[PDB]
Amino acid sequence: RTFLHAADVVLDPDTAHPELFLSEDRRSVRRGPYRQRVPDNPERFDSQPCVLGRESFASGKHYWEVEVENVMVWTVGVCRHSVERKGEVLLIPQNGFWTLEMFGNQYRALSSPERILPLKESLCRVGVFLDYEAGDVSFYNMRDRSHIYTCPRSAFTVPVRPFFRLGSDDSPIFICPALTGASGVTVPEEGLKLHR
Amino acid sequence: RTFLHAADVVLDPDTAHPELFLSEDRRSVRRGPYRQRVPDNPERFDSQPCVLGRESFASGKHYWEVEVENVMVWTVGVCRHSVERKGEVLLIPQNGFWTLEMFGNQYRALSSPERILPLKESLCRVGVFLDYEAGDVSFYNMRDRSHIYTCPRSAFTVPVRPFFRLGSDDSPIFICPALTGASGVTVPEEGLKLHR
Repeated sequence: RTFLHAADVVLDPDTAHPELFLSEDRRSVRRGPYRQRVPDNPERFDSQPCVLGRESFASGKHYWEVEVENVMVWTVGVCRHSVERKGEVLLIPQNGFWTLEMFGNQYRALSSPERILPLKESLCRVGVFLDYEAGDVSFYNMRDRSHIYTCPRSAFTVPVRPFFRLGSDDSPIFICPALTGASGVTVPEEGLKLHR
Repeated sequence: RTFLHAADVVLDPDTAHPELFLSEDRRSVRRGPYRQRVPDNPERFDSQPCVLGRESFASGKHYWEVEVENVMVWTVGVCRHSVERKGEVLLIPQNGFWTLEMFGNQYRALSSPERILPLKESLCRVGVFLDYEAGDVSFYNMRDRSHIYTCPRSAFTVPVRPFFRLGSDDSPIFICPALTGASGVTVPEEGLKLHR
């Protein structure tokens, strides 16, 4: 009904700019040392170093969490599933992108230089919040679950997807899997202790 | 279903032991210096300093996060709606309690001295995860989202509720509200910034 979903987000290799290298579990990405031999399929970002989450939301409330520790240049947010991928695209609401980025050591709303977020501190884990019907894309510091930014209310119209950009060469972006408990694992007599 | 519910947990004042002091919003609680004049009612813990979440779960996957910073004696987890409220009840699976506790500077699963969890760090934010159909009650350290413990799988049989015990009169426990983005707040055309 009106439940918040803690979404499980896996990256889509068919959308990934060729400089982006996906982990084997597809839950993390790093900008690697060249341009992989990947087809220029129409869902692939060919210029902007971007990748989408595979999952798409068409209603209700969803959030997921992104680890960005030791990444200089990154973008997180939501996009229309059908946004333009090809050429020097503007990552702004008008083209169906709702984003937070780190650029020149600052936090910037809607990939804009006229929107600095004067955060007192460094973000390690970012929460990306979507209320589909409310037109709401919001961002959180998951250190203390403090609000960072809500994008201007937009009607989404079509399904939306998790959006990512990795500018820097420096460290991976990790998408935090949704908690699963012991799902699919043996729980012995004393319980399952410190699973990894 | 298949999706993880980020539950919004508010404490039920009718369950709360008389030495428990709830916040106005009922989203935090402390053990106070005296017994409050609260109606007797069958739902009230009368001997153990416990309180339940208002909402019960009969199906699906749910989780919520609890802040226990500077709380020396605490229990979090899940219990059957119908657990014994009156008298000294052992907080064990047999009596419908699935818990993690801090006790004598030690972490113990199932309120048992034979279930000591050898953690390297002091817990501050604890995730409580429920998979009703799987019989799964799991605990997470929400600093790094790392697994602490899954109880031996149990047939819940009846609806279950968030369970809390607060033994020490030092610090409140806080139940982290579900993220809501800009719900009930005007988003300016500039978008909403560091909401507090």
